[PDB]
Amino acid sequence: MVRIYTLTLAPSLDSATITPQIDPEGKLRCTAPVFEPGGGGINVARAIAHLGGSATAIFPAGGATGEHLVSLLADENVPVATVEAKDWTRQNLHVHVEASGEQYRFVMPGAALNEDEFRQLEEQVLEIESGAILVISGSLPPGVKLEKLTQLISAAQKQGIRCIVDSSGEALSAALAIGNIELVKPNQKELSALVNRELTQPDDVRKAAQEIVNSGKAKRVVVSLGPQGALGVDSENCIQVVPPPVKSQSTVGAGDSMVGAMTLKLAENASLEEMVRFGVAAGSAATLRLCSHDDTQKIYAYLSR
Amino acid sequence: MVRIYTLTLAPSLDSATITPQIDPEGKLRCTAPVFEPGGGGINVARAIAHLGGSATAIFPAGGATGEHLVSLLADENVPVATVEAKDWTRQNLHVHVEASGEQYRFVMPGAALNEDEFRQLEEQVLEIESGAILVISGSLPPGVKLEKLTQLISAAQKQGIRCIVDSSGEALSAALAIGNIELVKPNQKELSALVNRELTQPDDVRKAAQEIVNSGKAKRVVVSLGPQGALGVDSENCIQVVPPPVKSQSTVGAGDSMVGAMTLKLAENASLEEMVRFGVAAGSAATLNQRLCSHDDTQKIYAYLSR
Amino acid sequence: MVRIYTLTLAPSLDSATITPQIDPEGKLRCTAPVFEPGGGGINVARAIAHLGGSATAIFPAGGATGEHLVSLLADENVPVATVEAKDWTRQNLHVHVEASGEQYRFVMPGAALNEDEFRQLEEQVLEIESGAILVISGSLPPGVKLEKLTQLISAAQKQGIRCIVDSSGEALSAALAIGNIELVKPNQKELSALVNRELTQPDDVRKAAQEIVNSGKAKRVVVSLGPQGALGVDSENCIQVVPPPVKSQSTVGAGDSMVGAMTLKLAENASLEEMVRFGVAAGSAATLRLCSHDDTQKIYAYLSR
Amino acid sequence: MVRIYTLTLAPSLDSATITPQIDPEGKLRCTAPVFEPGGGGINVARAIAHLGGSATAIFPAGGATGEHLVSLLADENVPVATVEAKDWTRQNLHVHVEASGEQYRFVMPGAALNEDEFRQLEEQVLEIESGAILVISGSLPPGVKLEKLTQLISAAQKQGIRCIVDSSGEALSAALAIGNIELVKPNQKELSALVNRELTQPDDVRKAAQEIVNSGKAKRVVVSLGPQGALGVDSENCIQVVPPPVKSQSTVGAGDSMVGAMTLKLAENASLEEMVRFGVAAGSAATLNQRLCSHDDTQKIYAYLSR
Ligand SMILES: Nc1ncnc2c1ncn2[C@@H]1O[C@H](COP(=O)(O)OP(=O)(O)OP(=O)(O)O)[C@@H](O)[C@H]1O
Ligand SMILES: Nc1ncnc2c1ncn2[C@@H]1O[C@H](COP(=O)(O)OP(=O)(O)OP(=O)(O)O)[C@@H](O)[C@H]1O
Ligand SMILES: Nc1ncnc2c1ncn2[C@@H]1O[C@H](COP(=O)(O)OP(=O)(O)OP(=O)(O)O)[C@@H](O)[C@H]1O
Ligand SMILES: Nc1ncnc2c1ncn2[C@@H]1O[C@H](COP(=O)(O)OP(=O)(O)OP(=O)(O)O)[C@@H](O)[C@H]1O
Ligand SMILES: [Mg+2]
Ligand SMILES: [Mg+2]
Ligand SMILES: [Mg+2]
Ligand SMILES: [Mg+2]
Ligand SMILES: [Mg+2]
Ligand SMILES: [Mg+2]
Ligand SMILES: [Mg+2]
Ligand SMILES: [Mg+2]
Repeated sequence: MVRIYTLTLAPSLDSATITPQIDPEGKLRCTAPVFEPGGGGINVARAIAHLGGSATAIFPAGGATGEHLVSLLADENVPVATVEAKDWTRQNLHVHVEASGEQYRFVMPGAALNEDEFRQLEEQVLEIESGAILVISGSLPPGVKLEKLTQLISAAQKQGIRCIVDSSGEALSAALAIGNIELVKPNQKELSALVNRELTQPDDVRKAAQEIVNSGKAKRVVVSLGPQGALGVDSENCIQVVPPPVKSQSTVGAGDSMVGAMTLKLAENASLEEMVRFGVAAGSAATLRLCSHDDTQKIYAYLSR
Repeated sequence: MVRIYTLTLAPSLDSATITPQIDPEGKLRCTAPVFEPGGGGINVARAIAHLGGSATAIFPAGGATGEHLVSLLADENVPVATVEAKDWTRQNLHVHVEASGEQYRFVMPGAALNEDEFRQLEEQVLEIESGAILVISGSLPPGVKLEKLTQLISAAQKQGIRCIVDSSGEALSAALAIGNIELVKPNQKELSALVNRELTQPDDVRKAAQEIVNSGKAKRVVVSLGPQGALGVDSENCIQVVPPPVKSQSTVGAGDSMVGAMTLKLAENASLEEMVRFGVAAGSAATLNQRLCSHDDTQKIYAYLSR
Repeated sequence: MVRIYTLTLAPSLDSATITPQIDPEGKLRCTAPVFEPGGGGINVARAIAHLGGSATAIFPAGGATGEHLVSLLADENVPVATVEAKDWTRQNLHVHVEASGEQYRFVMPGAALNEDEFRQLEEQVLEIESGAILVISGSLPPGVKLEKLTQLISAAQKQGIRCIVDSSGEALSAALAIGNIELVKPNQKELSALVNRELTQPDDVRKAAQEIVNSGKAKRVVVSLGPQGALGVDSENCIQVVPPPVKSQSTVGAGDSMVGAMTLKLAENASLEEMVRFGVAAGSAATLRLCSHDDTQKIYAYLSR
Repeated sequence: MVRIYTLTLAPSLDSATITPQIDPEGKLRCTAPVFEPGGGGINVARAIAHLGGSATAIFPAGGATGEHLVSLLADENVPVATVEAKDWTRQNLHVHVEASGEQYRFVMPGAALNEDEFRQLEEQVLEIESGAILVISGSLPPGVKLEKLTQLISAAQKQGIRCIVDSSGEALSAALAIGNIELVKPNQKELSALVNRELTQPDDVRKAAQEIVNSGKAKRVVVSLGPQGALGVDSENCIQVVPPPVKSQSTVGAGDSMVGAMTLKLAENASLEEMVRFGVAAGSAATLNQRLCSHDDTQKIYAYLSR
């Protein structure tokens, strides 16, 4: 198996707090927050650790929040490589409401990155050995032009770095601009936005995914379909894998868990079918903070029936 | 093709209205109601009509609301057979909230049936010829014992009427009490209650469905799974059908549409696979717009599922 | 004291039901409804009965719902005079949500009235003896043109019937069109709509109310101000009465209770001050289905300190 | 006019953001935060500035967030006196929901203060000269004993600093423990808890307020009543002031504005009536827009109340 790294341009120190009620106008008294590592590539790395593998998380860190984010990851035994940033690591807020048992997630943009920090992030990435896998996951923070994302991925690819991309909107297009991307995991929304047309017909998602493979923009496209699972596309195969008929308790961390699972499968040179199954297994395991090894194992064995 | 009848012991004259915002305390000013046919078996009969089929809807009807329910179905070319009830046909409320674009459905019990009005309904049911299909769908209204429902199904079965059941709670249990139902469509919640245990493992739903078949309660169990489609089970077969990757705009009224589709397939003696696929096609067709499934959407999805 | 009658052009059989949760999309299973008399003039009459007086409620009734509405009022010992209508008496739905303890009120328009029923309603009103008081309260149902409301009030007034009006929007203007109205109780919204300008300045409400008295459109204008009470205006006096600093548990039935109280005071030829105080007392008592005699008494004694 | 100082043991760097809709489960995408000064005594000092007065805000500040809180107040010409804390200044979240136009405020505890950082804050407080006014407003942060707050008020009083208190829970009780507070502004909830009983009768709030005065805990009790205005109580007087019949757009941050107004009146030795009227004027001025009271709106309302 090859080495795995992730990149999170917009990391977060996520604070989880509780309040009895949610209602407008008044003050909602919240408990003192419990902190946790936030960000796409970061969660992908944590999911990989849950699933037994190892992934180095690359990201910018600033202020005492950044230091706290780095310290959480140390406690969870996830390797990191950071560049210090001027703007302090931002905080997303997850609020649990007692009276309903429900969660609310307020996701702000990440901290800003100036030209210089991005170049430091690029230097760190180009340190990755050839053949190794890099998962670029999450949104694009303020201060980064889309052309700079494209240049990073080209640069990485020019020296044998295998690139996996999970992102949104123009950031996704910027990633696929150069092409030869190893793996992309848009959900439905991200797919419709990337292709710029509504996906209203039964075969629309498949045709759109197949187009991306055929145009060479990506070697593999896995479209995640929430409860319906995921549809995966090669130059060779096309496959849909549906999760077990089991009730979902939350949505949090499904995408990143799936991406981590599929990354571990890609690194192991598994078949397209193995990869999507393991991805759906981990994605759905997370819906039962992320995916556990035993839950993923159970679901993967069932799909592998 | 055999004849198809549906039974709705608790029909409804539902009102669809629009209000700008939803919030407690204040008066929520609602637009003039737009009336629509309500009830399980009624909507199964409406879906069958849309799918180019035909089914006679048997239901009680009382008062000006009863008359408007009947007249609504007349305008839809849905054949009916009604019994006049003393208590007025009830009205559930469907509220569209402009601000969020959301819909709320407030579902109240059906009007009461006295024992005479029930007797007339069973009499209409027992006029159905042997070999024809009867779909019993929806909740049980006040004034009817559970035993009355079981006795009705036993009597109909005794004269060769093939029964399809869609219900919940204690009513679903009692429909399955004497067994030999042709087809039941529980969702995940209804299957769990029916079998009286948690379905949390990957293979539980399938096993729960098979258990109902092996016990003789039903020849066919199709567990509907919302966006995950459906898991259909036979004495010989088991198939899951997943709908196409198209997002849904609503959930009303997907269960009834599916049941309408599968009843039609049953009337055609189609294989289990075709029944379930056509079920998912119609159900998912109904989710495509915020009343039921249409012929063309269903055909489109079914052809995709059959490819 | 003179005799009191009310008129409700848009009556309602209100059904109150309970559900554990309120949420979009799914089916909200509601208990079998508990029915209660709905409509402005109807509630005004019930409030008058609670406060010891007697008021005859005039309204159209149709279908089994109308019959049920009539039967509820019989049980509460409120006199009625009905005309039978073709369109069945409509049902507004009040939903109590267990998980929050909150109420939601869905108010549809009343049943339609054709030309003929309205004339029957007019005939019933013109049967009222001269000098007696008629409270016209509530919204205008489908099938009634605003000119017909105006004609009814003129007709009533032409033969000594004392008219009190509580309504909304154009219906309110239609009422004041003829002028010499005994008493109007707009709230803030209704006042701003009646006068057609935003009431943004401190003295705006008073000036607007005073204008109506001075123009002769109404002998008395009481603007209700929710928790701030009510501001009442004569040709002579101008007075604001504020409720006791007591927490409010619900809003339901505040306006109608206030109007009933003030009607009883008007019938007793009380001063403007007595009238508004008793109105605020009953209005606020209701916020603690309507106003109780003891609660109103308590608050009225406090205001009368 | 004497000098005015405020104390905020739990200041905040609050972020105001906008999201289209609010609902559980999904990610609620929020716009880039817009930062604003948070904290009781800070906002009292900001309101005083708006009202054309001057007050020095004493508070702890840590990290880049602390620096931005300080810089925000600099841009507002609010004099400050800060103590550097180790733990970073916290951030509450204010969320504007476009769909409904509503605002949600998620209010978390202030950053911790160690005993040394508290010592420095008291040292800054005790540099205030006799006869000057100190407003202690807001919650108590972690790491501070209730006794530390009481000792601070006793020490300040001992050297002639006139103290105004706005707080809640156990902190408010302890501020009133040694008595002789110049002015406390509880709302209805805070008054009820403070006196530890239900205020349900018409005359209860007034009696509760008078009880606090007669006990010596405070010379002036002004109970704020939301839209009903305020009930101010003295050893000699009692006055309720109701705001004008103008609807409010927000409730943020009406309490602090009122306190700022009344502090200014106290510094002018105005009668109780003028203090309360000016209090309601500023408080209600702040409710006129969705940050605090403005000079012109306050003047307008006060002139109306004084007519
Ligand atoms: N409601 C659900 N029930 C069962 N499995 C689910 C459910 N939602 C997501 N999953 C599993 O997680 C995988 C990824 O989730 P999803 O399709 O929603 O991608 P995503 O939207 O990018 O996730 P995220 O919103 O966290 O970034 C799915 O393929 C599926 O296997
Ligand atoms: N969110 C969805 N996305 C795609 N298809 C759906 C969705 N929800 C329902 N369907 C289709 O409709 C069929 C029946 O719906 P469902 O599984 O929710 O049964 P149900 O709960 O009895 O419906 P109902 O609440 O109307 O009685 C499903 O099998 C599926 O084919
Ligand atoms: N929140 C409250 N707290 C104390 N008293 C209240 C409150 N709301 C209403 N009242 C009392 O009830 C009286 C009438 O209520 P209001 O001003 O809201 O008129 P309204 O809006 O026409 O009532 P409704 O919405 O029921 O038709 C007020 O003058 C006041 O005395
Ligand atoms: N809804 C309103 N309408 C008119 N004026 C208001 C309203 N709410 C508050 N005010 C004004 O602001 C003053 C203080 O507000 P309030 O009574 O709610 O105290 P508070 O609860 O401590 O405020 P805060 O929650 O900001 O600490 C009130 O006395 C009143 O003058
Ligand atoms: Mg408040
Ligand atoms: Mg999603
Ligand atoms: Mg994702
Ligand atoms: Mg169903
Ligand atoms: Mg359902
Ligand atoms: Mg109102
Ligand atoms: Mg009213
Ligand atoms: Mg306060």
